[PDB]
Amino acid sequence: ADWKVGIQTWTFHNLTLMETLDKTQQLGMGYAEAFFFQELGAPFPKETYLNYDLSDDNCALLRHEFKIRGIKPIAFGVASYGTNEEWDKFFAFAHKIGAHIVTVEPELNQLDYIESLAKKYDMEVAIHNHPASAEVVEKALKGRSPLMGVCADIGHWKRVGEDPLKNLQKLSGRIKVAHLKDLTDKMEDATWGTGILPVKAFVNELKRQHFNGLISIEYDDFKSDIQEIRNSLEFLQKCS
Amino acid sequence: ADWKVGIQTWTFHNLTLMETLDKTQQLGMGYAEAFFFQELGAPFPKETYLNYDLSDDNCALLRHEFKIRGIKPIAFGVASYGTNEEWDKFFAFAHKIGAHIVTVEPELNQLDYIESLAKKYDMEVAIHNHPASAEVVEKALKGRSPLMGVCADIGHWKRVGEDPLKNLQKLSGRIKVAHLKDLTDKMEDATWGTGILPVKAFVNELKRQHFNGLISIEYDDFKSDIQEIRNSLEFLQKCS
Amino acid sequence: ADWKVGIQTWTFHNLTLMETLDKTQQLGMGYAEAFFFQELGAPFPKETYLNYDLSDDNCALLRHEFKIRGIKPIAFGVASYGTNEEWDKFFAFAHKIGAHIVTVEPELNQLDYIESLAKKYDMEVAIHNHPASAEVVEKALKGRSPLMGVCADIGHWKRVGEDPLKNLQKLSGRIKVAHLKDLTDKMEDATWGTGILPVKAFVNELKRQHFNGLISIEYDDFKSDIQEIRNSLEFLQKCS
Repeated sequence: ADWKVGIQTWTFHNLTLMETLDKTQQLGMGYAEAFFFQELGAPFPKETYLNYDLSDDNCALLRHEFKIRGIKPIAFGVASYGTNEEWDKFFAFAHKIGAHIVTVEPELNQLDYIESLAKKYDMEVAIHNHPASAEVVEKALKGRSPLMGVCADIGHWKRVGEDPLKNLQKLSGRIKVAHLKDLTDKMEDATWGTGILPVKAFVNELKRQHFNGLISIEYDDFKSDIQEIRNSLEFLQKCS
Repeated sequence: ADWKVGIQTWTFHNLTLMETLDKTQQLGMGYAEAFFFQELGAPFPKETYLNYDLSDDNCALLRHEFKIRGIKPIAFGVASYGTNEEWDKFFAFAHKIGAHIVTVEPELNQLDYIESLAKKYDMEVAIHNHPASAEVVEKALKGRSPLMGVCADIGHWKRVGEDPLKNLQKLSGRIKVAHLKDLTDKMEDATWGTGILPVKAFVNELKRQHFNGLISIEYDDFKSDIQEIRNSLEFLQKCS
Repeated sequence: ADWKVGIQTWTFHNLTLMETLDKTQQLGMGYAEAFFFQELGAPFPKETYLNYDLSDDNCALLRHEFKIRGIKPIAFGVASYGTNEEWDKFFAFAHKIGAHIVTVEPELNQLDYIESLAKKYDMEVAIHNHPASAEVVEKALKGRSPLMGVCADIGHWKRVGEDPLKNLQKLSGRIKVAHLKDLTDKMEDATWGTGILPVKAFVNELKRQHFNGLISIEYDDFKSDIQEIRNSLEFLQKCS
C-alpha cells in the first residue's frame, strides 16, 4: 500500500541469484535490489553472472525468472562506476530488465551525466553518499529532476537524536530507497530508544513521514534464519 | 573480589533470555547486562519480551529466574530514550528487578533529568557516548552525583597510544562499566601490542587502575564457543 | 612472478597455527602473515602459542613445519608495541624464523628506533596507520631507508574516487604489503564500480602500478569456504 518492501540480494551473495530469489519467496517479499557479479544459476548456464553485458536472450530469461516467482526486479545497485560508458550500459541494462530504480554512489561531477541517463530511460536514481553529509545531498539535488533522489541508510535504529528518518528535513519526498542493514528480529538492538517494539516504532515513523519508496532490507543470513526475519517483515509489510 | 565480570545478553539475542541465562551458567558468570525486547521464554508465556511494561507478577518471576541460576540482573542497557516518560519507566523497572546499574546513551540536555532519576531510585548510571569525545564526558559529569558515571568501550586491545583504559584520566573512579565487544580467546587480535597474553596484560591494567566496576562482555556466539570464551573468562575472573 | 599472495592467519584464529597452515595448503598459497598468541598445535606441546619468546628448538621446529608445507613465514604482524624491548624481541624473532617483512602500527616517535632494527636485521617494515592520513605516512617515510614501507589496506573495492591503490601517489614503490580484508568470491561487493569482474580489475591495477609486494588476504571463514576463495585466488595468483 504505502511503501514497498524488498530484499538486497547481497544478503545471499554466497548463493546464486536464482537461489536468492527462492529464498526471497520463502521470506514472502515481492521486490529485489540486485548487486552485480552474482552467479545467476540454472536455468542460466554455469559461470554466467549478473552484469550489464547479458545477451537479449538472457535478459528475457532473467525477466521471466523474476516474473514466475512473483518478484519484481525493481532495483539494481549499488553502482559506483568511474566512466560514462559504464553508466550508460548500466542504465540501459536496468531499463532492459525493467527496473524502476537504481541505487548509485557517484562523484558530484558525474551527477549531470547521470541525470541525463535517468531522463533518457525514465529511471529513478537513489544516491548513496560515501559511508557535511546531509547538506551536500540537498545542495547537489536542488533543482534537479524528481527522478534524482536519495538512498537513505537506516543505521542503528533507534538512538536519541540520531534518527536517520528525521534527517529527511527538506528532501523528504526525494527519499526513494531506505537501506536496512543487518536486520534483526523485531529490529531489536543492543542499544534501543523506543518504549514499543522497535520495528513498530520504525513503521510508525515511516507512516508519519509518508514514506512511499522502497525499503530494501539486508541481513546476516548466517546469524539469522527465515522465520526470525519473517517476524520483522510482518510489521514492515502488513502496515502497507 | 576487585571487579565484576558479566555478560551482555546481546551475545545470545537469537535465543530467549532464559536460554541466554542458561548459557551464562555454562560460561560461569554471575552477572548480566540485559537488552530489551528479547523474548523471555519459558516459564514466561510465548510472545512476552523484556521491557519496562512487565507486570508485577512477571517482574517477580524474572527476579526468581535470575536468582535460581546464581546470576544477578545487575544492569540493563543500552537505553537511548527520547522522552522523560520512557526514562522514568526504565529506571522504575530497573529498580523493581533489582538492577544496580543502567547503561545509557542520552543527549546532554537529558542528563539533569536522568540524574534526578538516579538519585530517586539509587541507581548508578553508566553513560555511553555516541560511537571532543573524552573532554565532553568529563565536562558533562563534573559536579554531578557519584551515581553518574561512564560506560567505557574497550575497542581493539591493545594498540600503542590507543589504550582505552589510559584515557580514564581524571574520571578514573567514575568508570562504572567496561564493554568488551567481540571477545576472543585470550583477547588475541590481528593487531597486538603486548609481550604477554593480551588478556593477562588487560587484567594487569585493570588492577593498576583499581577498576572495581563491571566488565560486561559480548562475543560473536556464531564464531566462538563456550570453551574458547572460558579461556578468557579464566583470567578476567580469577584475578578477582 | 610479479607479486606474492599470502594468507593472514587471523582468518583461522579459531584454529591452531598448524591447522591454519593445513588450510593454507588447501587454499593453494605459499606465504603467510602470522599474528601472535595463536596456539601452535601438534607437533608443538599443548598451550604453546606464537610469540617472540619461543625457544631455539621451537623456532627450528616452526621453520621446519612451514617448510614441509611449502609455505614461507614471510611476515609477522600487526605489531603495535609500546616499548623498545618488545620491538627488539619482535624483530629478533622475525629474523630467527626467517620472515622478510613485519607489519606494524607504531607511533611516529618509535619510527627512528624501528628503522634501526630494520637495518640491524635486514627486515622490511610495512607501516599500518590507525584505522591527514596519506600525507603523514609520506612525510614520515621521506628520507628513511627503503626497508621502511607501507602496509596498505584495500577497503571496499571498488568505488569511484575512493581507489586505495590510486592513493599510492609518490610512495608507490614503498608499498610493501596490501591487506585484503573480508575477501569475497571474485571480489564481489554490495557496491561495485567495474564493468569487468572486480578481482580482474583489481589485478589489472596492480599490474599497472607494478605492485611487487605481498597481497595478504583475510576472509571470514565462517561465511566463506575454500572453494569460494579459490575462485578469487585464481586471478590473484595466475596473473603472477
